[PDB]
Amino acid sequence: ARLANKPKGTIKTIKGDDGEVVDCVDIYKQPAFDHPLLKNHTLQMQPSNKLEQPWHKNGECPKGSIPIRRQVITGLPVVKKQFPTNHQYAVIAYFYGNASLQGANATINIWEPNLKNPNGDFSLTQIWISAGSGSSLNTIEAGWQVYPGRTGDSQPRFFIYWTADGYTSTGCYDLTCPGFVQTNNYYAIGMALQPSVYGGQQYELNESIQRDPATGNWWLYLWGTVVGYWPASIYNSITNGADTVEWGGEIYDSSGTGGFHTTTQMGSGHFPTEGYGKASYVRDLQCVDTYGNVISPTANSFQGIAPAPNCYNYQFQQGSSELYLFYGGPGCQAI
Ligand SMILES: *[C@@H]1O[C@H](CO)[C@@H](O[C@@H]2O[C@H](CO)[C@@H](O)[C@H](O)[C@H]2NC(C)=O)[C@H](O)[C@H]1NC(C)=O
Ligand SMILES: *[C@@H]1O[C@H](CO[C@@H]2O[C@@H](C)[C@@H](O)[C@@H](O)[C@@H]2O)[C@@H](O)[C@H](O)[C@H]1NC(C)=O
Repeated sequence: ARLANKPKGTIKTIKGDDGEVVDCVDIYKQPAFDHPLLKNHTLQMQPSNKLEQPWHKNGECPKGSIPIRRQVITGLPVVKKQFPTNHQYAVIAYFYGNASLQGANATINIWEPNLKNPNGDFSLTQIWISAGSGSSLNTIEAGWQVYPGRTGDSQPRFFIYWTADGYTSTGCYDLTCPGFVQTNNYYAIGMALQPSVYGGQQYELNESIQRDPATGNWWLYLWGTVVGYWPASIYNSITNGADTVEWGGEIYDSSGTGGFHTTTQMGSGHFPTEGYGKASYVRDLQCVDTYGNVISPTANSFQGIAPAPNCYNYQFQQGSSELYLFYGGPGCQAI
């Protein structure tokens, strides 16, 4: 494992005790401003405990800068992002009739699923917010991922993603390409999250994505705090709202069994029927309509996507104040 070079505009570099490196980059020289479509530079400074990270022990970024995690170059290939082959899913999808949804929430249970082939596999849980299809598919993505080939280790790490052309030539993870504009001075994207304990303490990643009606910029909130936004100018299909929201798990099987014969885990590595504390969940399954109303779709309003149900699957758990989606599994033992 090697560290990438400092990005331009770095005013200070902070080294964490565990080997993490953070570059405090001038908020006006952050990668987003190198995007050809973001020549309209006007930085929307603001929309019209859980975010504190351990690296703060060794320093803070000065005012006017943002913390950017230093990329780790492992020498291993990072596979192309794919909409819900060696990818497997346990996902639910809410399909609106037109691209007018103004936001969506996801409160995702955090785990450290085990990978059978850690140098090539990944396991994630996220939200997908999208509009359009094929070459005009636009996405807004946030969740946690275990991907040693990309991140350098096996911890679940917060990530963002986007594309404006169905992953053909636009988009990337976190701030590794120009796109997402970060406004938050203390929260670095790409850092580890605390995993839940089987039969014990549960940890959650609350994320809320909201389109600003005045600018069209899509703001990201983590546990109610602003992180930054996906500018409307990098998109086409989703500039006025989204037509689809999906939630759930995904694995990538580098062993080539199509995700049908690997014990790489999704969620907690336990099937949904094990329930709270044992199987991973997604709650706050909510979206926002054009009038600003929060929609909480019922279980029968979603389409399920679970192509290897003997390995990874999902189950709704109803009867509580809100719908829970339990998802994931241990995978299927190799034959
Ligand atoms: C669920 O989504 C709603 C709608 O976006 C969120 O509510 C908004 O929260 C922002 C601040 O984060 C306020 O400016 C808006 O006025 C709120 N709107 C409404 C209708 O309440 C809500 O915070 C999200 N909840 C969770 C748990 O993520
Ligand atoms: C835009 O779409 C709105 C929502 O669509 C309806 O509800 C979703 C959940 C799907 O089941 C979809 O098939 C339904 O049609 C409509 O309420 C609204 O009228 C639409 N707006 C216009 C101008 O057509």
